[PDB]
Amino acid sequence: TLTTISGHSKDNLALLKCLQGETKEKEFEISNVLPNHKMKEKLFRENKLKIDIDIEKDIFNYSRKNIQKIEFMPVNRLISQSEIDGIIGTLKEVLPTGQFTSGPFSKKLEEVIGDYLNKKYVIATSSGTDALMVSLLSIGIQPGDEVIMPANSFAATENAVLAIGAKPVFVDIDHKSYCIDPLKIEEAITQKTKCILPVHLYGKQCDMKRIREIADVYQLRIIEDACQAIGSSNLGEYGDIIILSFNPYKNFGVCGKAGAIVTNNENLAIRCNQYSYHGFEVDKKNKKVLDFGFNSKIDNLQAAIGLERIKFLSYNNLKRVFLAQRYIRNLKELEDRELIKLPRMTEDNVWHLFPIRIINGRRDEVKNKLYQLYNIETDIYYPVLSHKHNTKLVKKNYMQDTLLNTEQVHKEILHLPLHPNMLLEEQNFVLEGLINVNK
Amino acid sequence: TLTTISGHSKDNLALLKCLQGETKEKEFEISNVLPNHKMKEKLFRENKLKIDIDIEKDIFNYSRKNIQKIEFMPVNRLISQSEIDGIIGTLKEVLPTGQFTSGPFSKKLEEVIGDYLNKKYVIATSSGTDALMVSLLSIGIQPGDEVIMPANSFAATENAVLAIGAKPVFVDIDHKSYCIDPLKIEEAITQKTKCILPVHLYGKQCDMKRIREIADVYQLRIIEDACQAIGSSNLGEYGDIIILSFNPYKNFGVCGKAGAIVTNNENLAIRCNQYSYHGFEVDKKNKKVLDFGFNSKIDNLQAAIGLERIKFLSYNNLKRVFLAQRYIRNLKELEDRELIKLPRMTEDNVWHLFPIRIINGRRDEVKNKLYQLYNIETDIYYPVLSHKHNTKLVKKNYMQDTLLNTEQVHKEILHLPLHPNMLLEEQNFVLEGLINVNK
Amino acid sequence: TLTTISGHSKDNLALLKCLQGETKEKEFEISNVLPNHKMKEKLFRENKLKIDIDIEKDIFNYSRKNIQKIEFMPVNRLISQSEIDGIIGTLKEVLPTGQFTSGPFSKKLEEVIGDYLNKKYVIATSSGTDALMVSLLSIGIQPGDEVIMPANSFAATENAVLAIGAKPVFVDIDHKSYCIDPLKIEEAITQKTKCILPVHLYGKQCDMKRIREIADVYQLRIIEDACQAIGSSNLGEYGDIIILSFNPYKNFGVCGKAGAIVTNNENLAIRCNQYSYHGFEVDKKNKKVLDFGFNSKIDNLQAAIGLERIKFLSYNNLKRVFLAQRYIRNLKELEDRELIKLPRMTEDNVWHLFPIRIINGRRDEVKNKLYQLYNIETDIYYPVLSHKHNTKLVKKNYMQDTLLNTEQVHKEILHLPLHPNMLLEEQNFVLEGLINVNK
Amino acid sequence: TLTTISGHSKDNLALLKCLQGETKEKEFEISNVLPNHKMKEKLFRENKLKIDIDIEKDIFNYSRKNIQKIEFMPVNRLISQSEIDGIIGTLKEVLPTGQFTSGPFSKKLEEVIGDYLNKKYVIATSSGTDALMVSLLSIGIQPGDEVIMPANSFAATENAVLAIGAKPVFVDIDHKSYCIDPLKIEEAITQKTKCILPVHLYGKQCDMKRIREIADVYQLRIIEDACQAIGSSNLGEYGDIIILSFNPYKNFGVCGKAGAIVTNNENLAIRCNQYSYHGFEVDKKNKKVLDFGFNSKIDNLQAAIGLERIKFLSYNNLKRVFLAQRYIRNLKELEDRELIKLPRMTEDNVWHLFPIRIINGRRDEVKNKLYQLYNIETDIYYPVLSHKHNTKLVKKNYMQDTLLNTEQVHKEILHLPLHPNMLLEEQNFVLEGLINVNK
Ligand code: NA
Ligand code: NA
Repeated sequence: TLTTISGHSKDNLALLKCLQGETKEKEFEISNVLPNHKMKEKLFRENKLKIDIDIEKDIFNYSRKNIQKIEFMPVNRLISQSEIDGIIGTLKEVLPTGQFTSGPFSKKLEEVIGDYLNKKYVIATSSGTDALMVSLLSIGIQPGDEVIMPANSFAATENAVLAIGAKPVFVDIDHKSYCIDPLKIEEAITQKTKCILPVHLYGKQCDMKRIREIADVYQLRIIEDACQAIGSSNLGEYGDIIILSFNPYKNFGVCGKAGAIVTNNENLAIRCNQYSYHGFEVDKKNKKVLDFGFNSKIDNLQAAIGLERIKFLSYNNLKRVFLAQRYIRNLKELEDRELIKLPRMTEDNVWHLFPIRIINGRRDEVKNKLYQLYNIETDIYYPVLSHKHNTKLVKKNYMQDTLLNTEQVHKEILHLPLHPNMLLEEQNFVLEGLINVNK
Repeated sequence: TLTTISGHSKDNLALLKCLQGETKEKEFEISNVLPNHKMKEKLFRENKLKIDIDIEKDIFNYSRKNIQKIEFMPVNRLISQSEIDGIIGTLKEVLPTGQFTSGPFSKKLEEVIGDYLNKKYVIATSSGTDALMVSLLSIGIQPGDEVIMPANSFAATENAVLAIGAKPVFVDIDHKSYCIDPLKIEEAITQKTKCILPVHLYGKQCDMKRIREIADVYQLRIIEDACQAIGSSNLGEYGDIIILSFNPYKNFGVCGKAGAIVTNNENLAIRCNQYSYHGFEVDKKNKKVLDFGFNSKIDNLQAAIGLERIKFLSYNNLKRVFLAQRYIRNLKELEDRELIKLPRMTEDNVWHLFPIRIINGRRDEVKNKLYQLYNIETDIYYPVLSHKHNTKLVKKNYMQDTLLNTEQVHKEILHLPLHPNMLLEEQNFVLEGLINVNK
Repeated sequence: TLTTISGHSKDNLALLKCLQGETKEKEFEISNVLPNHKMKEKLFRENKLKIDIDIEKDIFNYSRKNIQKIEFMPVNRLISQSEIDGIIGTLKEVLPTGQFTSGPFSKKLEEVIGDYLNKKYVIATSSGTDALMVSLLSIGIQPGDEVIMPANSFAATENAVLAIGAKPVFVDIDHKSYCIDPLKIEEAITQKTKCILPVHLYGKQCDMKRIREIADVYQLRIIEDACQAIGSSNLGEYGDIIILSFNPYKNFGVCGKAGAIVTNNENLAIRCNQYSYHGFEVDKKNKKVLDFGFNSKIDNLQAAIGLERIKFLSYNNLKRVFLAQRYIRNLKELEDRELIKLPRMTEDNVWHLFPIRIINGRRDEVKNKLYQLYNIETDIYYPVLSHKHNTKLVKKNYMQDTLLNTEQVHKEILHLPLHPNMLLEEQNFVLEGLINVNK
Repeated sequence: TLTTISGHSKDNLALLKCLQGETKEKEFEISNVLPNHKMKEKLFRENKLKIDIDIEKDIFNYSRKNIQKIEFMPVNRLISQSEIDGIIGTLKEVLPTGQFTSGPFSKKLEEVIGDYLNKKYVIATSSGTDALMVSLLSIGIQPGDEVIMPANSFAATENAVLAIGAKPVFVDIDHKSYCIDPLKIEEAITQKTKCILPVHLYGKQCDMKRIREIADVYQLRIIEDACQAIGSSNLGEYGDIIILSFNPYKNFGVCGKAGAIVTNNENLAIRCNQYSYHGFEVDKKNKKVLDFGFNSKIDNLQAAIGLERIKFLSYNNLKRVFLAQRYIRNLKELEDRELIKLPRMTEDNVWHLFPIRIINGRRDEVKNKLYQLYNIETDIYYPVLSHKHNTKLVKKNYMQDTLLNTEQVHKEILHLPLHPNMLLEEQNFVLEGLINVNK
């Protein structure tokens, strides 16, 4: 059997299983798409998998290095010297053009992302938050319309809804994946509902087939917040619009803010292009066709940087899967002792963040002791749920919201350090602290 | 008998008069602020003006070059190799830090801008449009509130008002400067008016003392759109908040989108800082104190680029005043012949754009003939007035607006190419075409 | 008229004349060949010459830098940071291939050189000395055969002849160009003559049309030592084989030793290929068809370095012409006073070295005072003529040789610093010292 | 008891026996010379052998890989990522010096090689072939002088002799080591013999004590071709000059061509230094003292590369000895059955190539079936004996040469893949094929 590695999550899992010998005798080709550039250089030779790959020594550079502390996300570790060298090279080409607003690198990155997501239209934006705002306007959202969404996403998700005067309507999450529960969506639909905004939180996809079945009964649009899920196989199959972020701390990021709007719907894509640049007709600066818009296209310079950094995406995603598997397998004893709950390995997760649940009310004690006793930073993405801020909006509108699963899980969740440039010695340091703090 | 060059417009005009021998009674030193870096390196030795400065040869590299065509604003010419070299140098320091959202270059640029503007609080933003939307929300603008503004600015000014649900209320311009007529503001004030939004159009400052006098009577805020007016002496004396743009084609730009909010009002500055990053408390990510916010702070990488490019601001602004003076003196016969009206030299103008008026209905013919017969691109900033776009909004709310001076000037205005790295031979080519087309 | 810049000496002179206004309105495009890469980036935009080029400021970075001493050839100055960044980039590609003997970059550099010289066959070698030795064997030179050559070249030229047991026969140079005098060649031909070996010394071509007329009458081969003359227009038109060197201090260099054999003659090219690699049949390692051979192909790694460095060749050669013209024009007074003789500007010279003659016996005093009094290094390429070394060979075989012009010129020649990364401030320091030492 | 590992072959065998538990009573330390760098880092801590060393897992990364095919010497497998990283690091320091001919890394590598060989003088050259040619000229070889050598070496050995006009005189090999038979040398000496040129073929040393006894009686020089034997204990004890190659596919290589001349004889070292650079006096460029010379010193850039790569030499030599022992032990059945002859383990062999003899005429059958049926490449180093090439020289001078044991062994020899970064799974695949083809 010969498989072409596409650079998405499903084929990364198949490749990992082959590298670890959990596989039938299988052979691999690599697709020559830009998100596979680093993987092809590092792991392939003459379009075949290198025979002498050792994951720990060659991909993770394991050398028994001594580790004394762990930070959750040291941002200097998220960019490699290889990426820097390439970024300097492409900046030497972009800077003399003087093209610093739109330009040819913006168009090229839109084509690359369209090819990678298998979608016809891409509008590269100045942020994922801006992409969401523009996408909501493009489907016709007016002030007062309702948008069904979960209450456990980053603030940007609700903020894009609120900034255009729409109303978040919060629905509880499921019991297995941190994602909006499809079985609770229909009961929140009102005559003001215009959109369902699922979030593919932590890099895991929501159950989109069920959500689309509901949307189609009520003639609702679906805008997917995929800002943490780049690379996830079949992303967007059922969505009207998919939102990406290329923030520098995402699985793929530029060196500043950026994002994208992805869709097969030409009418929505046109309206997104118009709203993302002042309401002007496409390529007609200063001539409005829509009533207003924003200044929200990507910078050409960041698109050039993105075309260099995206070369590392499938390889960095593979490294993330390996780290996730290694946490799951080495922490299983704590789950058998009913002290924690672990995520499961699935083919869609791109492992932007690695959640566990500490049950029996011990999450705060374990988090605090990991730091104070073991010098391990962990974090809680995110520390306050949407309906629990001390804002006038919440106090006037969301005081009767009860989201029982969301609120219970929020007492238990903890995120462990997971970023592709981590050393396995560093993950071992986290693993030993987690074991010791739970003896 | 000594002037210290501050880097602003008044001292640039005084220096140019010295460099041309119009005065010889004065001696110059230059202050060590970052916007003066290039001017000090190029024109001074040991804080004394070089004795052998030839403006044409030393500042404009005049060489009797043979010109064939003129583009209005070729963006490759707006950045110099010295700028590029410095940008590459600073990015080699920034990139290994991985600090691509907030960072220390953001804070340094805020400090440099605050000193240059003599204002206490600076919030560097992701664009001038975002700065304006945030500043309007900071003074409490709610949906339906009215904002008095001219109808001849770039669309961003009205769009920021519309994006947050407020209502532009257009007032006519004066007879002398393209700026809002203070004598027409009071009669547009209603119970719904919350803000006057004057625009310092083309680089020229509005009559802010009179506008403040009206605002105080009616307890209105003033937010100043200064996106074209960086470097203008005494900018912001009377406004609550001043908005800057560092778009790459402004008199000072970065290499992508950026801007700033400038104020002396700590309460406004705090709200602006909160709205510019998701409504979170300052230095407390994930904890909202405002109902929503944007993702609208400057990128640290662009702030780094800004601290390199701003070194050229006073010097490039001096080159602009020299070019503007040259147009005025060499087109005077066309105005003496009542064919055109020229701008006057004033100490506040930074000459972002150079407007003339072609009277007796000839503007279109002159523009077209300059391009077709002389290969000279001129342009009209901006081609459609705010109350004249063919949008649903205009058809619903603005059909009965009549702005007599704005509409008459709009039939006459034409902008001539003016950018600091233009050659004097290029300006001579424009001059010859304008004279020849008016014979 | 439109001219395509080919990257060779004639077009560089035409481009320089245009840049300096010594020609018509002339327009240029640039051939997209590798040796033009840097010129195209630095001087062209949209395949047309940039309008805003100032030679002194943009090409030479003139800034009135203070200079305190001059070295003749500081080797750290012969390689730019831009070249280094590119070399690191291509090394990251070549190193993991493991291909360090012949390989694809060797082949590609042969193709680039073949295109640039307009010759059918190129064998890239481990040095120019090795290229000459192989080429002499390929034409059938046996021990005791004679090779007619000048006596004023680098020792490599004669050494290649001697290393294969052949006999240099020295002929005097002309009175104008430091090159072998065609009118003295015929009288040196004997029954043992097998080759005429003219040297294009200092970057200037010999009179090859006349040398070919003689060679054809006597059915002799011509091998041209062009190791200093890369880029010279029409190089090799009349020669059977042309030898190149890519030593790091040539006008185009790699980062180590390398050279090339260039020819249109397939028989000679095949034998060169075989002699350059152990006498093996082409592509048949370990299978000899010639009696012996050498290990004299280029390293694949150096060929990859060459493909990066050659991008700078036409631009560096243009800088050399400008420096040469500037010496000629600024030292004219000293020739008028009959103190020195200067080279003339010609379309073939690529100005590897810049010779003057100091007459009336003053050369040693001028050289010694330029260093000890003015801190200027000059050099004499080369200090000993071939028939004047203190070796057994000279004592046995060359004691009766009298080369009147070679010997007289050798008492007068002096080479002035000339290399393309020189500052004009540095050349001005040389010019002032030469003027002052000759008052 | 305690052994300090010197980095040579004897100590590697001793260490290997300890790692396998064929010795128990021995403690090891390791010397701090550069060729031990990687072994010390990988196998020692605080200058004591690591306690937990598993040869298969820790040194060969054994992981039950499924093998599909074997190439004899895939050049991409001969350099490691660690080497590449170190090479890029050192070239970032060398490149800005612009020192690409002579320079300080050449001198440092000469020092390192002198210490490793226990010899006083080292001239690092551009290749092993050039080292041999220069060494032959340094001992006074004249055209027509005779050099006794075997007929089964790489063609470079004979070619160096032929290139300077000298005459190879072939002598048969022994019956046990593939080396020149000392008992056949004396009968080949004539009045014209000046040198014995033994070859340490495949990494095995010749019987040098006996050859020196003969050379002294007959007043001959010995130049040892040790181009395949770096690291062999006691190499060159009896030779006048020892020749090394650092070709990239040798046990130690650079990334291009290089080699060395090694001697204790100062007069010979001086003459080698002069001949290697144009015949010039040492450190007096352009002044010849010998009649001619070559352009044959090492490149400073390749010396820098060699100082990085030589760090791996003792460790890579240790892996080779383990592979060779594994072939000997696992193929012994085929030798017991009188199908093949195997090499024997000896303390001097560095196992550059791994020879077996397939007897009863079956060598070609075994080689062809291993490739066609099992996808295993084997090779024959070398396919044509010196006196059998179809050249004019062989037909003129060597048609009556009969070398009975060389010719018989040539019909039986086959080399098995053996390189230090091969997988043990790959060796097992070769083992299984060779056993299966000999059923
Ligand atoms: Na210029
Ligand atoms: Na002849």
